[PDB]
Amino acid sequence: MQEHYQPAAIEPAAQKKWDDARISNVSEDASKPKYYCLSMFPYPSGKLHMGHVRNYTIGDVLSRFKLLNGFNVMQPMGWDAFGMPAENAAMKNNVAPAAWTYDNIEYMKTQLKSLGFAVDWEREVATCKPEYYRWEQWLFTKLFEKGIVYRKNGTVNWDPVDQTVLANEQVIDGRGWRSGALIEKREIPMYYFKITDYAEELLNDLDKLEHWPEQVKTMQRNWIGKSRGMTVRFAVSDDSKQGLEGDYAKFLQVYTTRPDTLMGATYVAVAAEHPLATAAAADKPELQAFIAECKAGSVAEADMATMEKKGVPTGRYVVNPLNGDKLEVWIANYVLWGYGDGAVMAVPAHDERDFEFAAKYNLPKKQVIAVGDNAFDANRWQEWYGDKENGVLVNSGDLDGLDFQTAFDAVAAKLQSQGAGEPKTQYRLRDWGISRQRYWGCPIPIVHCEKCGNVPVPADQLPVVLPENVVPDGMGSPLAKMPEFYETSCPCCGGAAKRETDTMDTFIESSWYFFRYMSPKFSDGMVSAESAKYWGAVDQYIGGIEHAILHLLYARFFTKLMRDEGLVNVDEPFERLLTQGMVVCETYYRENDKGGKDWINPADVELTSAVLKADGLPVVISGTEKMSKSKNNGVDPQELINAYGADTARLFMMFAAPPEQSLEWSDSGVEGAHRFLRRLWRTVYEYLKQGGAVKAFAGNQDGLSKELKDLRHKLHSTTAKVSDDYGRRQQFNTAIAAVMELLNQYDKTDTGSEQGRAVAQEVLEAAVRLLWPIVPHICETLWSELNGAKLWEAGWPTVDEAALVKSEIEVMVQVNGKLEAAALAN
Ligand SMILES: CC(C)C[C@H](N)C(=O)NS(=O)(=O)OC[C@H]1O[C@@H](CCn2nnc(-c3ccccc3)n2)[C@H](O)[C@@H]1O
Ligand SMILES: [Mg+2]
Ligand SMILES: [Zn+2]
Repeated sequence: MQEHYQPAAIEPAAQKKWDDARISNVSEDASKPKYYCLSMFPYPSGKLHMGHVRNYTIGDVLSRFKLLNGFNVMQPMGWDAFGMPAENAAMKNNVAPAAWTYDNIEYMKTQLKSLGFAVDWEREVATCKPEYYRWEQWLFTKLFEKGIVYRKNGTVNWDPVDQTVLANEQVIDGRGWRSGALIEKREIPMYYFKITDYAEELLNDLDKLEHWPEQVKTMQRNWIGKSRGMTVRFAVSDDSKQGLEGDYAKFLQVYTTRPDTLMGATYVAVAAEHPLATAAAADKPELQAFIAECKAGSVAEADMATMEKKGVPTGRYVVNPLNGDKLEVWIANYVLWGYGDGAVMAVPAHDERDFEFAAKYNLPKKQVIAVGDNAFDANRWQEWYGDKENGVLVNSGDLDGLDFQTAFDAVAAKLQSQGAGEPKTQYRLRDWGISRQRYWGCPIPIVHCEKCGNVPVPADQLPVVLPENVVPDGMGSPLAKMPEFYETSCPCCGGAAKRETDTMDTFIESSWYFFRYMSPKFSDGMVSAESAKYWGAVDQYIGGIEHAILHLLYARFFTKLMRDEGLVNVDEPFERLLTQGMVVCETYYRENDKGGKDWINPADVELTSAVLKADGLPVVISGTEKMSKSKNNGVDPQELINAYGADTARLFMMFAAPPEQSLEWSDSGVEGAHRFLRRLWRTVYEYLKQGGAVKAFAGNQDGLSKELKDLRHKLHSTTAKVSDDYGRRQQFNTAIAAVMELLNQYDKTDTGSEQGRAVAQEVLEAAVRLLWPIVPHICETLWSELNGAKLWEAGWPTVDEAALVKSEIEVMVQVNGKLEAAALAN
């Protein structure tokens, strides 16, 4: 055994040892209990980042821990390969997106393997291969004929200079983020998943996820946004019917979740596209300008509640069906056409948004709820204004004194008797638009025929292969300019036809890849019935918080779709969910000629102040934030691996912070991780240099010295703490510190005697197995010097209960014939 720890010597050897043994190449074996640990598969962007290493080390810690506990562990990895990055790099470098993608996949795969992740590489998938995306095309056609996928006109943001569609997030003050040109609102046909048909299922099944963080479930419930409210129809006043036709000339219909406050409505608001807005704006230019600005907006959903709420009066009036109050109709920008009736009522006294809106325009506020003897101030919002649990109605005629639920039913009774309303359930959830005007994506398996219509491609003809011999030029979507691709014959009548040229939302590939891992070479379905029955669902899912809403919802949606098709047997894809924190780093900048700042990468800086590691001039040390190319502060994990080895990288990330907490890059912290790995190496080397390995202590410890009994107690309490940290709390930093405390007590214990050597062997054999999930290379190597058995067959260390019992000293007491501090307690 070499005296000094050298990762480059031992890390490749241990990896070949694991690969030769095929410990991570698992099958559907009915003898061993299964464990499916999955980390969110990455985009092949080019090279691993520090967040990748943290995500996939966490998965490897939990996977190796369950492996040592005798589980049949599947930890698969693949490549979420489609998307815009390969298209931009194609436009920048004059390379095909597929070639750029497959080169990145190969390099990053090398990086993942060099980190020693226990991964079943025989189950690797790449979502840009026809062998993969043919099966989401298949599900597309199957759901298309059922109507779960449907085609409909929708509005997109067209950039006329970049000749491409932009999402709301890419529109800055009505202009494209890169082109700077005014974007145009265009109505084009697109395809949608009818996800609202599954809204109640997706909402209620969240209750089954006892091992999900409550914030993720709460974020999903809010996104679905189920409400049990009331449709209410306000009759249009006789003086306000000019320009209206149909039911819009008769009444204004609204949806409210607070029909108990209907007696407090002081005005109503309609969307810009509402017929009342159109009729009132017919001769009022300010209204036309207000309507035009609302239509031209591109507020993203994450920013919808933070935009300033503005409105204009219409001069039109409607009648409250309960009290007869005549309320003026306003056009408001927060009322969205397509949500409900595109019209709301406003109760400023008990809805905070209505309170600020009314305070802005000096609109009336009528208190109709009371909570105890609290004072109501019309000029200052108080939180109890919106209380639904502990309020009684006031100023509401015969509704006074009622609570929320009894007033709800009474108002429903009054409105239904008049025919002016009825209870109604609504959802904020919109249908899922999957059409993308992009090239590097899964082709939509639809053929357009002027005789047969939009026709799904038959199953025999799938996949619709995306041609990889393409270099996008930025003058529109390439597929739309490739007659060799879209010109085809109709599969129904054989006539002249054209393929769909839009590609799928790349969220689709990541909505079912966890099932494909179960049988990634199955050629007769999305996933084989045998593999799905065995692996069931994912036991542990690890990923970033940025996917807590859309990705998880889409994955749960696809799981229920595939279940209804009879392909899988589970209602939920992910049992346990672990969301790991971001990785932050210091930033460095230099002031600019033009009054700006030039951000410098940390690796090109040396501390002392701070100066460049190649030049000699000083730079400015700035704030710490998430590693990104924005402020040029991304630390390359490859340089960390090259400088210290994979175990140091894995150890630092697990020790620096709990997995959910933000991890700050620390040069001294990395050195501390490497120094501990050297200490662990020296501890084993020095132990073996003083007499070699012996049989580890086991059995009755009566007769052991007090010092060695205390070391066994610390040992088996460390094992219990570490097991509870890996399995239950999932806090790996405290598990490392516990092993460090065990090594500290070992260092202070004399283990020179025959029984001392036996206890020392027991300590080190457990310590290397307790740390094997975190730093497997050095633990695999150190274990082989201590014991001949295979580490993974020796299994996770067991807790000796007898090592935790303390020896009593039952003594008798007598005063005047019928430890001295214990008798003082007596
Ligand atoms: C399941 C699907 C939807 C996952 C999807 N393919 C994805 O997010 N793929 S991904 O590759 O973006 O991330 C995969 C997982 O790794 C963690 C950290 C990733 N990361 N850290 N830093 C960086 C980075 C920073 C600057 C520039 C470039 C990269 N990216 C994420 O939270 C995910 O859980
Ligand atoms: Mg359960
Ligand atoms: Zn046809």
